Amino acid sequence: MEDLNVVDSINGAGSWLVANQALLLSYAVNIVAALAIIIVGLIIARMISNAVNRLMISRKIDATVADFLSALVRYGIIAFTLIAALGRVGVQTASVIAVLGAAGLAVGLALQGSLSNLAAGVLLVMFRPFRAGEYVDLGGVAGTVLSVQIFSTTMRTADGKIIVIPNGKIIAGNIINFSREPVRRNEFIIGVAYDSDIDQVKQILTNIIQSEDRILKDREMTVRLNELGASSINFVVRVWSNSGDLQNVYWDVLERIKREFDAAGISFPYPQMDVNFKRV
Amino acid sequence: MEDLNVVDSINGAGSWLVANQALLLSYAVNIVAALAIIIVGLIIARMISNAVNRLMISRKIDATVADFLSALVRYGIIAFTLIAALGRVGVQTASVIAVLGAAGLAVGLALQGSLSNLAAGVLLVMFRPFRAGEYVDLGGVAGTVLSVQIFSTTMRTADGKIIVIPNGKIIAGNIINFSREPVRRNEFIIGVAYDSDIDQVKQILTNIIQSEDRILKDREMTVRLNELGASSINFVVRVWSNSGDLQNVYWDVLERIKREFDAAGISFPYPQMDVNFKRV
Amino acid sequence: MEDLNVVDSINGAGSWLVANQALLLSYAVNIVAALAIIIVGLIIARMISNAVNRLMISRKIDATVADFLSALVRYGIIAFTLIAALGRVGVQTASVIAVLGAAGLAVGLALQGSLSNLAAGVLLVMFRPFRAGEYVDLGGVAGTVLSVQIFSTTMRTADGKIIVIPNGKIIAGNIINFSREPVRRNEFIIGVAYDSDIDQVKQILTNIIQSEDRILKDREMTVRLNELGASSINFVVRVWSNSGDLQNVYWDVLERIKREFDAAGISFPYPQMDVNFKRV
Amino acid sequence: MEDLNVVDSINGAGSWLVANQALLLSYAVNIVAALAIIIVGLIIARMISNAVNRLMISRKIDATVADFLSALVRYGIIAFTLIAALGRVGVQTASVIAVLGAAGLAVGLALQGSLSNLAAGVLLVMFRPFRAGEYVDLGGVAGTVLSVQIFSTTMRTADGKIIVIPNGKIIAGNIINFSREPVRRNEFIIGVAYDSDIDQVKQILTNIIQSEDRILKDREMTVRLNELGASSINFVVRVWSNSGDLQNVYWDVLERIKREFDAAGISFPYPQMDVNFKRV
Amino acid sequence: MEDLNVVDSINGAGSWLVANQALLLSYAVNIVAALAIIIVGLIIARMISNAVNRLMISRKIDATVADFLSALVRYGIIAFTLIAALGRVGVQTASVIAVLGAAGLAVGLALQGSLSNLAAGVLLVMFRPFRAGEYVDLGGVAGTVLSVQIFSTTMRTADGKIIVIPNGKIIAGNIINFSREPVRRNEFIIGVAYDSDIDQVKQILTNIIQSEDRILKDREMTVRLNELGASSINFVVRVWSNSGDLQNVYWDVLERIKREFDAAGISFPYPQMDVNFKRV
Amino acid sequence: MEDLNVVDSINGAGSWLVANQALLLSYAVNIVAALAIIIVGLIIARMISNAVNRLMISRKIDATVADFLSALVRYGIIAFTLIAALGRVGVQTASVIAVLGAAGLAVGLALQGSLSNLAAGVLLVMFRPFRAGEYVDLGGVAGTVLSVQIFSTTMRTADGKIIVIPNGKIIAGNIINFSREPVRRNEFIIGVAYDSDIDQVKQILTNIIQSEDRILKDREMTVRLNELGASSINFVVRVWSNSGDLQNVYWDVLERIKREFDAAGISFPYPQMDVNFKRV
Amino acid sequence: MEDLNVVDSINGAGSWLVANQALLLSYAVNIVAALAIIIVGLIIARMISNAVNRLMISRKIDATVADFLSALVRYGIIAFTLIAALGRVGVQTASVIAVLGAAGLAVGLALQGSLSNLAAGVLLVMFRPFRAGEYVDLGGVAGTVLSVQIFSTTMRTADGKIIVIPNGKIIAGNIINFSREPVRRNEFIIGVAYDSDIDQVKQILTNIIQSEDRILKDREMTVRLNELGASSINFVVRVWSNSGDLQNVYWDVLERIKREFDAAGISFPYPQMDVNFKRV
Ligand SMILES: CCCCCCCC/C=C/CCCCCCCC(=O)O[C@@H](COC(=O)CCCCCCCCCCCCCCC)COP(=O)([O-])OCC[N+](C)(C)C
Ligand SMILES: CCCCCCCCCCCCCCCC
Ligand SMILES: CCCCCCCCCCCCCCCC
Repeated sequence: MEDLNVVDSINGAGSWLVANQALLLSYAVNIVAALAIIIVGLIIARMISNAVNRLMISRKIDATVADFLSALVRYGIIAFTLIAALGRVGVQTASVIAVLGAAGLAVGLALQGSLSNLAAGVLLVMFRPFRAGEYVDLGGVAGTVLSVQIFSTTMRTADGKIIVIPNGKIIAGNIINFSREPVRRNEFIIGVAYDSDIDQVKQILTNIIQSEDRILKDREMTVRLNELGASSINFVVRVWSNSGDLQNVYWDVLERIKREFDAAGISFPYPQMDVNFKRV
Repeated sequence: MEDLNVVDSINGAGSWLVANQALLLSYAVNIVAALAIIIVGLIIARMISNAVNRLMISRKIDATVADFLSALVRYGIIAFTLIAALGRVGVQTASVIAVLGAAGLAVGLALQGSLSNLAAGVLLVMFRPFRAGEYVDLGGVAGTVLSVQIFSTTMRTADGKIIVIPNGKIIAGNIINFSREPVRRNEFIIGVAYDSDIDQVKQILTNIIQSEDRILKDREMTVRLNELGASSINFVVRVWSNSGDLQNVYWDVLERIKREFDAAGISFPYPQMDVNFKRV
Repeated sequence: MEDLNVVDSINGAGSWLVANQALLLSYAVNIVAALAIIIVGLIIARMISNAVNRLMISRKIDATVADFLSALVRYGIIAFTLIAALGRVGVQTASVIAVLGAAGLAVGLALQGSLSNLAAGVLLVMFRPFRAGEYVDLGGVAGTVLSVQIFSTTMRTADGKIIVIPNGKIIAGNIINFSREPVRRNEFIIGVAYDSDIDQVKQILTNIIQSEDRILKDREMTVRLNELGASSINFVVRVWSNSGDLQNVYWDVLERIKREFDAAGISFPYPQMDVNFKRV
Repeated sequence: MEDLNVVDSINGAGSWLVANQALLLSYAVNIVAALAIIIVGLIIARMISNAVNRLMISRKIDATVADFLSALVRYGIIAFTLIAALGRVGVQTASVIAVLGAAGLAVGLALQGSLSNLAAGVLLVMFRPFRAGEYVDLGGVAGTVLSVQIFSTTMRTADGKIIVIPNGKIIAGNIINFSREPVRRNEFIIGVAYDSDIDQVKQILTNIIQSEDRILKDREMTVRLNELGASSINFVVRVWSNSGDLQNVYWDVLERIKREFDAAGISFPYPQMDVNFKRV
Repeated sequence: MEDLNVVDSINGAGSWLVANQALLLSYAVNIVAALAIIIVGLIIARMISNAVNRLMISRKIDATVADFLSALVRYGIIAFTLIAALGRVGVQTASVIAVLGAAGLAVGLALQGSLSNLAAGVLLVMFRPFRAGEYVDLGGVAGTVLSVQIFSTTMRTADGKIIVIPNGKIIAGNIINFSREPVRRNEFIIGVAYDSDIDQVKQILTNIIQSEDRILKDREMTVRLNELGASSINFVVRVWSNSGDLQNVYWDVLERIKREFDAAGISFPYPQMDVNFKRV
Repeated sequence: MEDLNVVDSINGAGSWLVANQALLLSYAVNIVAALAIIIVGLIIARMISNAVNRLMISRKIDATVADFLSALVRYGIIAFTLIAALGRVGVQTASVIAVLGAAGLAVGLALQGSLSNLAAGVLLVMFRPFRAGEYVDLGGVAGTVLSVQIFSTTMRTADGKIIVIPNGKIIAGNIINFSREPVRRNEFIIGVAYDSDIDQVKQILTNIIQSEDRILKDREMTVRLNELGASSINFVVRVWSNSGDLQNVYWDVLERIKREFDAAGISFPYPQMDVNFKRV
Repeated sequence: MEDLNVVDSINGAGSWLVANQALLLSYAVNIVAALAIIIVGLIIARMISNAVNRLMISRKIDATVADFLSALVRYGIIAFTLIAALGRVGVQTASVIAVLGAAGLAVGLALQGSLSNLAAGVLLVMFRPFRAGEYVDLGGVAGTVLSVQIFSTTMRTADGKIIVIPNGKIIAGNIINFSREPVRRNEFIIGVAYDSDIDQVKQILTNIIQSEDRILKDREMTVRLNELGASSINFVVRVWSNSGDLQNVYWDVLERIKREFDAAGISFPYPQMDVNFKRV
């Protein structure tokens, strides 16, 4: 029992190697496994770091951002290696992994702003509330869609502007649509003076909305007195047309109204006001 | 004791195999179990990845999204396999699973935006605050419902537009309804000049709302002076009718009012203003 | 020592079965317990799945939703069985249960939108801020309550509309009430011209509010000049009445005011304006 | 060694009972402890369930809610018993308690809406920002408090309405008060014409606010030209009075102003406007 | 070996007490330690409960709230004792402490509403953005501070009202101040007619702001044409004065302006309007 | 057995060193490992603290902030060392690391406000919704971008002001753009009197928009009556031009309109009003 | 074997001390280590409490707050000591540390309101979006900065008021600046009558903006008809100047405009209105 005579006291049948080689070899495999973990983590960090820098230099990137992310991944793998080795050698790594988990939860609550956009993009792809050429209205901005991507949706406004809008923002609102339904409805409102005959007005409006051709006849065509107003009675007029003709139908019916009324004698009224004069 | 004479020092009755075969076999089963876990995880990842790609190619999908999700599931199973093998061989995997849990919590807080819509859809299906043809009002947008799905509700507005609205957004508001109650109430407001006799006005309005037929008589029929205003006294008129007749009753009573008043002599007043003239 | 001679090397007194049967039997009970867990979880999943599908087919449900939830419960029990068996056989299931807990927290943060409504319904039931027939005002919508349920409250608006409103939304606002207090107060506001005598006006208003009978006399009855205005001085009038008579008292007093003032000579004024004329 | 000869192979000095009775008895105490846990949890669930149903049937409750909560508590204790027994017998219950903790966190984030009200009620009780009869203003609603409870505060508005307002909502706003300070200040604003003498106006207003008696004299009494306006110069008037006299002081001073000005010659001006006439 | 012959089967050299007294004594110390924990927790709960009820009966409290909190603390210590004893005897208490932690997190997310106010009060005490007599403006409410406490800040409004405002609400806004800076600036705006000479106006305003004495002369004194308006050109006037004189300087300069302009001939203009007359 | 005779009682074959040297050496390696951890953590804290202070003194920093962060890192490493040593010696460090994790989660929820900006900056760099010279509109503020950094985006407003805007704020809104699309559209609105001939107006506007050269002819050119208004009928005019010419095209067409209309006879109308005169 | 004969039954070769001294000494070191932990925690709590009270009495503090925080730290260390001792003696401290972690998370979610301000202050120091004397605009409040501290930013408004604004509030908004860019742009808007010649107006404005000297000539100088309005056509005028001259340039150009136009004959128009007279 050489190690028994080298340093430790005998104290009588104290053959500590025969009953301690298990623990000694446990320490040995601990330090050797620590070495192996360190060296393997080192070489794997090098390999994966250069590999990601390569496979990122191909696609559109920035140089400083590339170096930043590559070194970030390198240091992350290095930190995992170091923590694993510390745990393997005997140090209670509970605190370092507790603060590591706190930091990870922080990063997650940070990325939450964009992971939502990614998920919403996936859902808009799989459910298809609209296609590329579809003319839509996403939360107050209306214009022909141009493309749907993973993080955002590009749509050209009717004035030529190009709006990039994030997906997570539109999936949480009313996705109105305009090319889904083929036939839609216009709504004129024609305030006239209070002395105008109602029969004549309704006759004129019915003749006008009958003479038209893009106006669908197999549906409702309303010409009713809708409201007694401050200076004028308002007539509502509702007619249906295809999604294509809508605006031109509006303009044509509107100019025909402007001509027919002035031909008949019906008068659009200026804002009226009654004054009671009294000198002082 | 061959292994005793090969490398390790004797130190006297140091028969380390006889008292260490347990730990040696523990290491052996550790590495073998690691092998088995790796190979089984590999083949299971392959099988399940091709199976999900198949069973997704049937339904409506996108090719790149299909590949993305299939490879995602493959790599997820691979990562679980790798972590399990690391833990089985002896590496403290606490840190890697801590950051994994952080990432999972991040993904959960991301999907929270749509899981809510899914749950709200389930609840609207099971409780039925409205059916398909039901004409409803969900948070400021009113129109005939068309369908109720897992993630959204489609309803055709009265103008033909088709609004897709998420479920989680309507279950958190007042779900007004219009075809639930069969009989509803109109409310006219008729401002008249300040010199008009009140008895004559109430007589006329009562005659009008008695002559009608779609007006339910077994309920309240109110014609009362409601408010002394800036240029006119306002009369409120409340009558009940079935949900179908409502709008036509409104229009008919309104035109009858417009005719009867002008027949009698009652005058709707223009906005009045009194001026005190004084030259300078 | 048969197993000693079959495969493993002797190395001298290496009787590995005599000192390893404990670990061998540990492995044996591990695999057998895994088998038992799998089979028991299978049969229990089948039984409970068919039982829940039965006990749900009775109440009002949807077929696809029934199948969805039944298969969901089946797969949940199956997953718990599989994880338990993996843990029992020797695989470190820490990562799979970490991501499982992340998913569970996600589902909880999702259901948070409706669990709140459930709890608020419980509280409104146990505390009773209003009963069925009680006429209330819950956050800007006023109308007779119809029923109080676990998830929502139905109340018929004064116009016949039926509003379904979630509980969690009303318990976080001012629950005004109207049938709790038997006696309430009206408030007229009568702007008169600037030259009218104040004594005459207050005399007239006091005579009017004394002649009435539904007006409680044992409380305050206010007729005071309240404000010098742009074209008129405003008199406030406050009187008390039972919750039933309130509106009819309002209408009757209002018409009596309109008659008495025009009988006396007091004049409600049109919006006045003084102009300084100067030709150019 | 009977059990040695019954089933297990000898393999030489393989006396597995002598060296395995510890583990056998461990299994035995495991299953027996499982039995004891199950039976004790059963009887305790029964006892506590009937006890809570009894002690809840006394106070104001609902029958279905009583049964719901009693069965809820029963099943909760049963689930805890089952999980404890599973853990005691050898099944890794990590996953079931992980999802249980997820569900518990969900329920907590749900109850968060009302636990806050409970805590705020405790704080309003212990700090006393107002008492029962105190006339307060809690976030835009002003009226005499009636009672303060654990979850809400009842206050009768000045119009007789009874508002129930949650505690957690008022502790997060400005708790204005009106009976805390005994003496408060009024503020008149008297726009007069642009040609009126300032000395005469200030003399009149000072005489008026000196003749009064409820107006505290030992404090500031302001009559200053405050603003040159569009059609009138505005005088501010600030006087102090006890919290009781405030409104009557306001009304009396206001009528005295209306009388004194018309006696003197000062003129309240109608909205003025200068027009430049030009024929076309 | 008495216990060997009493119940358990011999099976040959099965001396189970000699090799099981360790586990038997483990069970013994388990049950005895459980007893000790229960009794000690009981007596400590009694002592601490009566002690807290005593030391709370001194300060201002409510009786029912005192009993509530004392029994709450008692039951909390009792629950901790019970859980500790269960864990000590052998029951896996993981689930009960999981739901306990869920409940604790719920209570924490509840108290979050007031812990913030406590912390903000600490910070306002240690940093002193204002003192007791300091006249401040905390988020739209301006008035002399009266006291700063742990949970709220009391400040008497300029009208005598006493506002209690929570600390956590003011530390998250702009803490304007008025007695910190000794000298401040007024700003008049004097719209005059469009035909008035600019030199005369600037001369008059400069004479006025030079004649004053509380107006600091060593700083800027601005009289510039600031804006061409709808009916008048506006002159800005900026002068500096001590925080005390500010309001009286304003009133005095304003009345001096009103007198000097009317003495000179400059005319404040009524709202002008040009009309184009045309008979029909 | 010296240690057997020194202090501990014999009690018969109680050779406690021979059977306790394992535990004694466990204690020894515990205290020695604690020493090593303390000294290594000390020297590493010193080295890394001075190294970070050096490598931070180079870049732009503040002295007190440098010392603050260096001492912060030093104390952090010291605390981790202390906790590791406590765990290694035998103290249950569960509570200290629990509160440490609570503090870490607090710091993470604090930094969440800026980590989001960092991530959004990364995304704007990698996706490039705009470049340096690109003239954009980020959430209501429009102006030429100047640079894009890790935390903020600098853009010079059209008035010369320089706005620093955080990244996390713009990635959550509509990133409008103006130099992406080369050709855009103007929109004039020309209200004319009600008696003007429509044919003449449309002829004039068409001649004007044909005479121009920067107006793209291969696209739509709209001159339609768009709306009957209160005092005027409005004509819409839509023309396309390159992003460069847009504003000058607007100004030139506008002045040409102003000249051509006044040349023809078309009259822009003043706000009209009809008055009903009646003496009192 | 004395302890064998004292209390425990023999049962045959039941030498429980020889085979139980390990566990007895484990209990002994448990209780002794508990003692040591208690006494060391006591003395360390005393030392650190008096030390922090001393090192806080130096800097500006409050007495009651000092005692509060010192006793808080004392009791915190005492609680950690007690929990450590309980764990060391054998009590399962899982529940107490679970509720402790819940409380810690509560305190963290409380301090989150101010930790954010601290971090934002660090970032504003290190990035320097503005310096001390820099005149900035932070979220709607504009004025010369006075100092930047760890928790707040002090800036003197242009009227002398001193606003304390928290850092976390400004780092989340548009940090406009005014002394960063040396040269900025004014923008006049001069509505003139509809009959004024455009050539004369543009000539006059160009002469005016050429005669000036602080107006940078090497940049754009715009005088264009910008809008046809209700009663006037508006001319925009854009000129550049150094950040210093800006306001004086504005005032001087404005007065020069007012003089030159009135010299030429151009007329600023009063709000126009056309009336259609008709007697009744
Ligand atoms: C999405 C899911 C991703 C999951 C990622 C990975 C998925 C890939 C899965 C891979 C699982 C298969 C790999 C083998 C398992 C490791 C063997 C082992 O642990 O040895 C251990 C013992 O166990 C034994 O010694 C005997 C075990 C025989 C294994 C062969 C039967 C597999 C039973 C299949 C059962 C159903 C499997 C269902 C599969 C679908 C080593 O000895 P020990 O130290 O005493 O062990 C401690 C045990 N203890 C903790 C209880 C104390
Ligand atoms: C008994 C063998 C395994 C012992 C180690 C288990 C460590 C588990 C750590 C889990 C950490 C989860 C952090 C989640 C953060 C959101
Ligand atoms: C006793 C055998 C199992 C010991 C290991 C159990 C580890 C459990 C880890 C649970 C981690 C949950 C993280 C949740 C994050 C949202």
